[PDB]
Amino acid sequence: PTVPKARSCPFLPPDGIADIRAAAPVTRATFTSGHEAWLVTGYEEVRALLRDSSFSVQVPHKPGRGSLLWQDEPEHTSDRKLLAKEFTVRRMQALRPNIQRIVDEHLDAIEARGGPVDLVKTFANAVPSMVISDLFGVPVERRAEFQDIAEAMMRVDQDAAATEAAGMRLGGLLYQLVQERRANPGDDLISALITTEDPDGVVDDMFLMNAAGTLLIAAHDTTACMIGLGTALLLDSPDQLALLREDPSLVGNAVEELLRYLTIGQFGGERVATRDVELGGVRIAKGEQVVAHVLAADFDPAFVEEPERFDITRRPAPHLAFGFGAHQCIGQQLARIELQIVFETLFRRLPGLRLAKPVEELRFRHDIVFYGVHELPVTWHH
Ligand code: HEM
Ligand SMILES: c1ccc(-c2cnc[nH]2)cc1
Repeated sequence: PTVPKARSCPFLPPDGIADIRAAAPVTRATFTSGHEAWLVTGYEEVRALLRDSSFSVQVPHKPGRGSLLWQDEPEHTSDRKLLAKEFTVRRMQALRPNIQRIVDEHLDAIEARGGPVDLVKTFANAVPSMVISDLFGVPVERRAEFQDIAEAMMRVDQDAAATEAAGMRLGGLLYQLVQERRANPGDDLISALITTEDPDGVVDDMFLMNAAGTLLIAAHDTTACMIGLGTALLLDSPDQLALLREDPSLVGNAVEELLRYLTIGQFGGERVATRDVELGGVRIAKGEQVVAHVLAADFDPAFVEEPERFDITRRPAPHLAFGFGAHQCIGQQLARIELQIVFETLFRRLPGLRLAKPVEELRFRHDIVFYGVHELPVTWHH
């Protein structure tokens, strides 16, 4: 029975998913090219699945060390403990000033051209990426290079040839970068990894490259998607945009509801048992595959009321946009501070911000290859 993918509203979960979940939060279904796993759609259930260490992870449709996202234990746990040791709350909080300066520079450029602009190119894709460039200690004069190579590999309208080329060049640049930090260390996170406590000498150029490239895809893709879709969604919900413009102290809460309303987690691991297990009272044989649908769980009417209303005033609750358990996003705190600053500054600084074109004209894609809006033409009052 094939999982509903089709959207009659581009901001909302696929129409079928609600009926499936109400029937069977845990249930058999047929996938992409599938093949044919357990679909988990309930909030309690997706939470009990991600939480249970007797499932292991697999790339969704190969690692390796320091990339975390698809590593099994024991090395996911030790690799994560290594990275987490320099990639910390303080290093993340410490980045606020950078994040405001980068967001101001990009709004500065946009005010210079005047509108309309495409917010996706000129801002949503460029900020996350430049914040990673700072985190990696990329100097001012190497920044254009770093944007271009990162943007290039992220670009999705090209033959397999050119895509693979642009990735290989990213790999190559990050290798070059790890070596420059070996030669001339500073404060960035790559320097601090090179000196981390490492008894089994696990942190080698390859571990740094895997970990740096994971951080950077997380920013350049997921965070970028989340700024373009959420802007789009807010510029298409006047009641909410009004609350936000009267009372910007609601930004942090609007950021939390944007994450619950839009997060799909296409990238987050198929689980597999390990051994037998009951989830939601349903018997999962070891090693059948399990797909956690976090969008569905975040729209489970047992988790929040009227889950399809987009309401920036909801009480805080723990949504699952950042996963849960062993693999829960180790960057959620940088994502929450970037999003907070991005949205507070964009709406203050571009009064009247609105779509340039009516909303049925935007083009979306909703898969693993790509998730969000291809361009976001906006204008505002000059
Ligand atoms: C921005 C919106 C983001 C969302 C919605 C998000 C979501 C997630 C999710 C749902 C997971 C777990 C996937 C799974 O369990 O199967 C995850 C993992 C991870 N995220 Fe993010 N993330 C975001 C931003 C970031 C940022 C900014 C970073 C770092 C710069 C980041 C770094 C990572 C890494 C390294 C993992 C794997 C961690 C592990 O497996 O232990 N994420 N992210
Ligand atoms: C590949 C690597 C990382 C990610 C990601 C992590 N957190 C958000 N996105 C997505 C794809």
